[PDB]
Amino acid sequence: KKYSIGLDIGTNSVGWAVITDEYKVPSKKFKVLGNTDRHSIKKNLIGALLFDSGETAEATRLKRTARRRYTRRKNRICYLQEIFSNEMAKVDDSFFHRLEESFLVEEDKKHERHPIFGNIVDEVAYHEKYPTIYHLRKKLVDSTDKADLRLIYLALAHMIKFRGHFLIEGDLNPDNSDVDKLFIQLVQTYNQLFEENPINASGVDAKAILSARLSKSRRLENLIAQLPGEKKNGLFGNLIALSLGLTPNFKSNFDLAEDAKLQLSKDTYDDDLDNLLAQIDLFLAAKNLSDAILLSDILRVNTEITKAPLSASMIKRYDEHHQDLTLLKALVRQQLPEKYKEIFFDQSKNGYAGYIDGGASQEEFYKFIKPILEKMDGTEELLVKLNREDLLRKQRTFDNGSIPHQIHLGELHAILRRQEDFYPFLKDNREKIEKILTFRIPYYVGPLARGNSRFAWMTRKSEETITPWNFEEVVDKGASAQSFIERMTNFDKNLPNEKVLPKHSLLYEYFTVYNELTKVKYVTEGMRKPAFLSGEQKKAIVDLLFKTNRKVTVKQLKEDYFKKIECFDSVEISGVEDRFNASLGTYHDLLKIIKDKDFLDNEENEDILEDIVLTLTLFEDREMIEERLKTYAHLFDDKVMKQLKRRRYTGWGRLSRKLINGIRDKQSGKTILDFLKSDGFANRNFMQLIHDDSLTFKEDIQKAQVEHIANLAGSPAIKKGILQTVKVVDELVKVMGRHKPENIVIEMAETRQITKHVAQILDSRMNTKYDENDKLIREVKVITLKSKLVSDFRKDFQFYKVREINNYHHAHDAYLNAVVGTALIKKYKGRDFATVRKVLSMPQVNIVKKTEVQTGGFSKESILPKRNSDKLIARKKDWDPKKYGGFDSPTVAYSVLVVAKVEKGKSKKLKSVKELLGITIMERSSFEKNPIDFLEAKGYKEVKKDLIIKLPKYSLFELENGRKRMLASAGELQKGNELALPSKYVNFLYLASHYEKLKGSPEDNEQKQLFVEQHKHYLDEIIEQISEFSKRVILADANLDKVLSAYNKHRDKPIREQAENIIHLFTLTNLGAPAAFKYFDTTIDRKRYTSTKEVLDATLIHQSITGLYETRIDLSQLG
RNA sequence: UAAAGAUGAGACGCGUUUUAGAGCUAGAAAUAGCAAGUUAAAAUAAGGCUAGUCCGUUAUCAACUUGAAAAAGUGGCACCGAGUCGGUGCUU
DNA sequence: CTAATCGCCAGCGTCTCATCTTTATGCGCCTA
DNA sequence: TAGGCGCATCTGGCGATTAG
Repeated sequence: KKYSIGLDIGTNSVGWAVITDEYKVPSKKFKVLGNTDRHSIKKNLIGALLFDSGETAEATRLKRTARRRYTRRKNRICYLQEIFSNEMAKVDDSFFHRLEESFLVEEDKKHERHPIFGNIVDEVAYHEKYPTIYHLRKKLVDSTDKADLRLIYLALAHMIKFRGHFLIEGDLNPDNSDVDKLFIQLVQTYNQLFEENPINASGVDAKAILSARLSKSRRLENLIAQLPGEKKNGLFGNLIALSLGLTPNFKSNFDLAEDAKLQLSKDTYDDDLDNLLAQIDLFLAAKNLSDAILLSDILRVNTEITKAPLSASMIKRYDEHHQDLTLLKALVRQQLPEKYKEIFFDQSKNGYAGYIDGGASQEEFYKFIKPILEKMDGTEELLVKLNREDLLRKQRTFDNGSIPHQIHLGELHAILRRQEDFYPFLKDNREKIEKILTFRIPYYVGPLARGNSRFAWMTRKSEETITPWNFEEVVDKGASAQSFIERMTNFDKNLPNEKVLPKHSLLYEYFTVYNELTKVKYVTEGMRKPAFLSGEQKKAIVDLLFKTNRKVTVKQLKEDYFKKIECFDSVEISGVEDRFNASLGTYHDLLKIIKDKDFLDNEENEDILEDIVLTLTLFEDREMIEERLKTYAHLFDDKVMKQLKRRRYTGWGRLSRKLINGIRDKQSGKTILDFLKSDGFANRNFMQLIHDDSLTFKEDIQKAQVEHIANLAGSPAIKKGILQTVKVVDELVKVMGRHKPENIVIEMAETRQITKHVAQILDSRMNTKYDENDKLIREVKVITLKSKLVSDFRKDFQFYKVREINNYHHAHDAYLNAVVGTALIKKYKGRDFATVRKVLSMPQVNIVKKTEVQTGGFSKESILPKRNSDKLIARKKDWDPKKYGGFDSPTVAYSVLVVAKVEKGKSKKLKSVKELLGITIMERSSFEKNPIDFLEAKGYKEVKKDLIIKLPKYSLFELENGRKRMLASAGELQKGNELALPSKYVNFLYLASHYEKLKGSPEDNEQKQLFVEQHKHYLDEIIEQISEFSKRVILADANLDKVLSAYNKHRDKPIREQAENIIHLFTLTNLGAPAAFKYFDTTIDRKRYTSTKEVLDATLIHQSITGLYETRIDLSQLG
């Protein structure tokens, strides 16, 4: 048949050959279908398939989580409104209506332009009293008097929208800033309780607090400098545990059980405090100090006369910026003229022009402003502020990101406690408002769907809508967490219907250690062949050794077993090594927590113990572990539960319950574990037992073992090439008669990657035969091959290639993969070389660009300012493009050809027209079901439905003199022709590019140097070839003469310095989008084909995925 | 073995757009001189219904047939030749 | 006057949690 | 003998411009 096929899968291109008759490229005759009277097309069987790269789901997941966050925030505001409505409907009119209707202009607005009150005098009075919301915040904290419901609503709404980073567990007191002056008190309390009175430096407390804050990695040296005398505990990390937190875990001075390794500020810190206090101070004020340092890091209030230090700090920022601005305004206008307009009265330049109503930022403003005040007198008073980057500060910036929800929590609680006397309506909802602050959906629950979504898994205990106040009542948290863990854990491959066991469970880990110890054998001095341990001595080992010491087999069970066999020592062991692998760590952990070993060794309650390990391996949070352990609280409450809940396990296994102890053999009545315990004189392991001869374990395995195989990870770009290659082979088998190919060769898209499993799909499809001994034979081979062979063959036999000329190189790589792969097989190098030279020279290579309907975002994301243009598209249907707009430049999906009548001019007499029209992504579905209505609504009339042709991206057109174009946009054309550059220029041009690098160490340097020196006329001949090809198919005469002028002048550096730049003229000639390029000093701008009108009267081509079957439509006949 | 990604789940801080923050003085304006600037509301793919505190940017893509559809179909041969596929003979 | 040319512009940084797969090691083994 | 299994160790859009 000589149907040896080949392939070269890639990220953006898949190549293919079809046969290797005489290990040569074949040629074959095909006919076409369509209006053209041609049928004698004799093609090659070589081709390449180019396509866009496959994108990952990371960006899509990011936008999905973003819109989920947005709608949850809107629902939080809606809950806020639901609480406030019953009194705001009586205190105000259309309040939330006018807050929702703030986008619209005064013509579209229905109530009032002013969003807060609805009056102008009250608005300006409110703004002059409070220039910033934080002034109102401080007023509602320190007022001690009743205020307006609208203002307190704005305060709570501000905190609910802008909430906090949610990273600190526990609580922080808002008034814990005077305790920052009690750091000396804390250290002196530690001194008086200690028995050496350690010394300290007074007045350095705040200085050392900011010094250690700046010295994040030099905190050791900072603590050594701040604490004199004894500093071993400070260098160990005790003082950093007091101030910053116990980031390390090393022991400083012990004194609390084994070591002081408890968490500083977390959910487990309170539980770990009981264990530290059991072996018992300084921690009580150390926690307050840890609050104080983080408070003073971000909230700088020197004297505590307020309970709202965030608002106090923002007021200080406002006052500093105002005072220093009115200093600079009076200084610059009196010292430096001719700049005042540029800094103060500009908008489109950096400085204070762009810092307020322009697009400039803080860094650009600082960089602009430094030379301005670097040269005047009375300076450096602001350069010192500039060096600390707190010059002319604004409040709402990036720096207020570390703001704690604990501070907003206690701050809102402070306002509610202050104001609850005056308003009894919202006193009763204080706890649920506080919940609305603190409500988060846990990460193990997921979206609150009903199974229609492909992402949610949560199980509802009760059927009701989910609110923050009924979350624990409606949602069953334990089953939801179990499903969350189980939906992403793999199944066991032997039987895919059951879940696998945890890595550190009793039965599982016991089977691992039993599988090792059954393989552990003993050798005799009499009989040379060692016999397996077996007997009841397998039982005797584990209870006497493994149930007593953690990791008994670390060069230690050896001497322990030698003492056991001290009279049996004529018989010696033949174990794997001195240190074994498995252990009874879970056994000994729960042993050291438990006080009863009888039931544990009784090996009967392992059903209970499996659930015991299951909860600790599955779940994380202490309370939600606790509720599941409450079933055994009838006996495990007092002396177990205090220590067992602190233990947690991490790790999942690969075997399952049903396989390991469910399936037993009827001839013996014993399961696999009992087979390992009492297998007889011959002990078979897991692999030997499951696939043993005359064993019924294989029949039950095959009973349950009998497009979805593509999910093999390896990025979501490679899978596109895999499926395209499968489709290409599937469609090629149809073309080449109906016979099955000889063999398949596939390329790299390490050998352990997705390619090995990708070959198996080709096996499963091609070697499809009867299971009984017909699929046992392999009619066809599928081969994957290492790239070093084809690269060395490339360097050996002079088939070089630069990637910048043409896309024929993809198909030639696929061809060379097939040739060398088949060449290794036929003899178990040849006469091929002249034939392969001929093959790579050939001008007809079936290059197709995969026509694809575009999907993705509708348009650009930036919201542009309003303008009098039709390019802008309304952001929402409610709004208007020219009024607000901002969304322009949409991405089209595909084009269509249409012929119809249309009216134009003042005559209103109708003319006929034939057009190409592009459809956008946003309107595609509207086109599909309403084409006849959609094009008539868009402007045509009396349209003929049967003449409409759909045209995706990269639709191919053919014009006069063999000129082809591809259509990417609606009306922008891309180059469709390829430069069939002969091999004489390529062989020269590679060696010219390699004039000084990799020209051949074994005296191959000199010959290749003189070859390109003596063939320098090839430079001129390539310029003529590019020129002739460009005048015929490219039509780039202006850029061509520009290039010719640059080529003629740049000849003083004529050896290979042309050649690297000559590679850049091929950027003009390649297929696809035109690209700008540089040629020596001159830079050549791209020329863009807008004239889509010429393809209306051209010939349209439809091509198969391999390109061998074509369909041509003559658009002149349709006109 | 640490990194490395690849998947889902829960949260922050900016940015943009429109709107609200009464501009004054002398001049026909031409404009000129002058105060002033730090904040807030709404939206954050149009939208879809199953009306969920859910879904909407990943992956799927030649025409001509029969299928409402999953799909199943669909168009001879060999030598001699190369400028983006031609010549000739067998052949039915 | 309506169609080619030229220059410019494209939404962003941090946290927390889980699973699985890979650069590279064996031990006990097995099927084709 | 290869292949598997269990456990660990940038390129289309758009406004301003020129111009055939």
